Amino acid sequence: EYPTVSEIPVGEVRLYQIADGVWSHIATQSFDGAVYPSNGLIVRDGDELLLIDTAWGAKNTAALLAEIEKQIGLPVTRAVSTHFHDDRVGGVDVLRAAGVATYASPSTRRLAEVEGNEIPTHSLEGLSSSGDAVRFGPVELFYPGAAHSTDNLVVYVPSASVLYGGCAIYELSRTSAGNVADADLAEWPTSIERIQQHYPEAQFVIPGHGLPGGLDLLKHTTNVVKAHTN
Ligand SMILES: O=C(O)c1cccc2c1C(=O)N(Cc1c(F)cccc1Cl)C2
Ligand SMILES: [Zn+2]
Ligand SMILES: [Zn+2]
Repeated sequence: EYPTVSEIPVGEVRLYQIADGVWSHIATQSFDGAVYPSNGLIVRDGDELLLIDTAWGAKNTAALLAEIEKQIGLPVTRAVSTHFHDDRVGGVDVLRAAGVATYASPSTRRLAEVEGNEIPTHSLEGLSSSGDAVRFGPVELFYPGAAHSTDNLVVYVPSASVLYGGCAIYELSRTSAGNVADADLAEWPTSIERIQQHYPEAQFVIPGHGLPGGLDLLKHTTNVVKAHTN
């Protein structure tokens, strides 16, 4: 069973096998007077691992690295953060200290700095216009356009048909819009249309927070966003 928020103490990290060579990582953090769960991705990259997103802070990200070593035992050599919020970049300094080369788009890096969050080291080229895609080892990085944030990226693992939607995609049980302070509500449905057009064969869809599903999460998110606007 996919681990839920009440099952993970703050400071612990779980790994969940999605497909051969693909895991999600699940952590929890104090936020908005509560504790929330948060997902990232781990993808086998030959003899190394590619990490998608931190585990929401330095302490959790240290626990993530320890759990990866215990359960997988291959080195994390690169990480990509999919937008500038702290659930995506908080912990990049720990990753760097562990030998991980950390990456994000130039926009994400600038936005993180202004927000006071940690800053991935390296800039990803080729992702500045909506619909841009680039290969990054065993994944494709895709910029669908503004949605939950202006900089949000999605990640596709072609060998496993896994679409990591990040925070632009809501889990099914989230039926009202969450944090829209950094969102583009008018563009978000169109950005989801771009994701659907690009990845119609996705078999697993991972949201930034909560339970994985399938491509049904895309239409669900569109419906939630539009209901907020209407
Ligand atoms: O999108 C959501 O509604 C959502 C749901 C669960 C958890 C989070 C968000 C969200 O927007 N986070 C960003 C954030 C923030 F906005 C302010 C301070 C710190 C941070 Cl990590 C965290
Ligand atoms: Zn966010
Ligand atoms: Zn988020």
